[PDB]
Amino acid sequence: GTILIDLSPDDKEFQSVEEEMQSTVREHRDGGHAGGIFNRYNILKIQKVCNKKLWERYTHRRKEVSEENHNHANERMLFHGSPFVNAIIHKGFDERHAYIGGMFGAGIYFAENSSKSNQYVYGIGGGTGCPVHKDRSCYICHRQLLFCRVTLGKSFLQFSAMAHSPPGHHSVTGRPSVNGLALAEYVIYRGEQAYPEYLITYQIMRPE
Ligand SMILES: CC(C)c1ccc([C@@H]2NC(=O)c3cccnc3N2)cc1
Ligand SMILES: [Zn+2]
Repeated sequence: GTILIDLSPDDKEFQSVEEEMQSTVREHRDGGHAGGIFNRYNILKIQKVCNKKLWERYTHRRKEVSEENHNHANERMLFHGSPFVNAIIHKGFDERHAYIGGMFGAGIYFAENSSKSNQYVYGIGGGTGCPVHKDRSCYICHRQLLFCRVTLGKSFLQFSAMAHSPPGHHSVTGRPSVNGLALAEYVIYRGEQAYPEYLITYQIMRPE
């Protein structure tokens, strides 16, 4: 049921999404081990992901959450990188897309920082890198990220140095307490609380 619609680079929708992508690159404590060494991306394509059934599933859940949290779904747009991006855009998020050993338990992880999601495009810790060159810092192979609509509801705040939501909460907010320049990461425990709205195809760029 999924169809992908190409946005034109001249479209302001493309531009606002590219700007979120580029502006949220940061340095990582691994020096680029997992995701590569870059300060910016070459964006190749931005597609809108259209799936009626996955959208209605998302909105039905969003309304329930909102009703449990003073009419506030606490909806964000957040990045997600995963080797399962093609399954996600066709079938939706589910338990198979959870990070079982994640620091906030077994849920689905999202990032404010695009470069943080980029670390997971080829697997946990970057896996073995790009399929073609086995290079976690490949400047040639095309990567994909999702920019997702995510319902957080009442989010448990965990300051930081498929399972269930903590009782009374709809998600977890991992807030970096040590690196004051890292943005938050978020965990949801039901796939119905995220819709994979934009599929972004890109390359990381070698610093000049
Ligand atoms: C299911 C496995 C392979 C998996 C997929 C995706 C991630 C995940 N992707 C993110 O974009 C992300 C963002 C912030 C923190 N952790 C993340 N991991 C973790 C584990
Ligand atoms: Zn490659």
